[PDB]
Amino acid sequence: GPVPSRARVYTDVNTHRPREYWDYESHVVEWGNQDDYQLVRKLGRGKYSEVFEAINITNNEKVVVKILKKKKKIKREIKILENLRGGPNIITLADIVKDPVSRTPALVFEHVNNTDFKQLYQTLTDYDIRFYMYEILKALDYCHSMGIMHRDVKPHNVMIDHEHRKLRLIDWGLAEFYHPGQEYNVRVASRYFKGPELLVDYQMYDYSLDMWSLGCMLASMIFRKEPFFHGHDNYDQLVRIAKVLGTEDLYDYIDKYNIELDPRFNDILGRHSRKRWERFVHSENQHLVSPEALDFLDKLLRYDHQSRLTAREAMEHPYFYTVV
Ligand SMILES: CC(=O)Nc1cc(Nc2cc(NC3CC3)n3ncc(C#N)c3n2)ccc1N(C)CCN(C)C
Ligand SMILES: [Cl-]
Ligand SMILES: [Cl-]
Repeated sequence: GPVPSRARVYTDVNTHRPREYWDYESHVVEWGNQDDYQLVRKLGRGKYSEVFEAINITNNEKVVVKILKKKKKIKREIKILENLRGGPNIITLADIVKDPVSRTPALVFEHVNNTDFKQLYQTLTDYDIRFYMYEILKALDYCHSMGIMHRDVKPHNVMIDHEHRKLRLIDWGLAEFYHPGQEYNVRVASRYFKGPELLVDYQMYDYSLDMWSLGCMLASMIFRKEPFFHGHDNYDQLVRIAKVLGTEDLYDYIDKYNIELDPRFNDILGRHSRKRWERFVHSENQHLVSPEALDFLDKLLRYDHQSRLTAREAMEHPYFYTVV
């Protein structure tokens, strides 16, 4: 059997809070008025939803409406969003509405004038990345301090209105309350941002999963390679990580937690030395790289979830000296 694990920070936030804080199934929703919103255009779609740009007709403000396609999953997202409302750089849930006849619910968010990261990330300066990384860290330390793991940290879930230097960590639909010893679903986050704990099916993970995901984002931004670890599937995703971090530290990790690796992994992982971060530094990205960026990245991208920086430790890193 695998060795148990608990978060080294905010372990019992949900334990010492009242039942109604984490017990989202008991939360009774007070519905807003659907007729306050006019849908303007489709912005996207997910597995469980469709997203639209809308207008709040009572004040002419732009909003984002997420129309939900499971009752338990709906209440979880709402409770997390309400718990986190007002938190630094956390998307604001402005309203919750429902078709009064069909009962189909929808969440109304504040609008962020985002620039697609495939266009934006190319124009960001060294200072810009440090600033935005510090802003994501504020949201992560906040949600973690409130006993919540985001579990889907990636650039598409980070809205940036660059003109206003405004950042919001969005789509808390995969977010979950942390309870020490709980066995969580490893089928979370986007492939490229999945922590090794998920890829090896280690279910007793915690907030430190978000720090890996953030590490993947930092690497993609300072090295101008999006995504940084580009696997063709979940198995190959771990191979991509092993080709950078090396197999020795991977097998030490599996060994430490007594993880039984899938038979598929053995032959495909092979043997790879740990690469120096400097290897990924080239003429075009060098202006975004510094010894502090590499030391910071190196402390985020650790196989052992218990050895990655916490969001508060990350905010203290010298990489953010000019920002703070
Ligand atoms: C709303 C949400 O939770 N997810 C979401 C938002 C978008 N897109 C946008 C776009 C904008 N602004 C730009 C048009 C200018 N903004 N501004 C604020 C918010 C919020 N919240 C927002 N969302 C697209 C797909 C999705 N999901 C459902 C896809 C799948 N998930 C699992 C990743
Ligand atoms: Cl979705
Ligand atoms: Cl943290």
